[PDB]
Amino acid sequence: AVKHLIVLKFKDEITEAQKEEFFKTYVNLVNIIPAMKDVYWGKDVTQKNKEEGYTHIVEVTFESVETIQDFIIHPAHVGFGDVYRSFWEKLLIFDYTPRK
Amino acid sequence: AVKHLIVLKFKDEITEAQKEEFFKTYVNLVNIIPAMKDVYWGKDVTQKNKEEGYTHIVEVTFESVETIQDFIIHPAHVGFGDVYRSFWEKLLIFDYTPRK
Repeated sequence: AVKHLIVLKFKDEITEAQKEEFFKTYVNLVNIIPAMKDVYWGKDVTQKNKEEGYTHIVEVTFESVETIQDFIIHPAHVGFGDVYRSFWEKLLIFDYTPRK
Repeated sequence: AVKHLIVLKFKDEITEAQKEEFFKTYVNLVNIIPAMKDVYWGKDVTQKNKEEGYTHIVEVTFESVETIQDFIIHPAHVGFGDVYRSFWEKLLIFDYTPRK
């Protein structure tokens, strides 16, 4: 498996319904992009470094290196980013192969 | 289940043998915790985190937030920190319940 992980902070003006919209729309990409095997999001409860801002995590899982790239440049994923970038103040992106 | 997510940047001077030891030992560490369900680590291949610079991810699955908090002050985890904290330039920790 391979993973696409994002860590973000919303802009202060974003409403709670709009945060719900953000995650519901992202999660729904599994119904649009065949390459997506699983998707989860979460809100951090620990807040170890409040000064760093980040509050939420989204993790997407794929079968292989081939399918994740198909996801990255899918028009629906690109479109999501181009529109909903307006929602975040800070973003970290990771693409990687889980290992132990 | 709850995810314990670590995001880090190693100091520039840290060697590849040092990074190998770091992750081998952290995986050994979480395996002594009965509450641990899964662990993986990964190195980002995308490298779009700019000035932030985070390169590596560790994700541990635990039964509960309580088992995480106990884990954090367990002397083996405190000891891991004592020995290896000089390895990382930046580190973020998040704990969250995956949802869809």
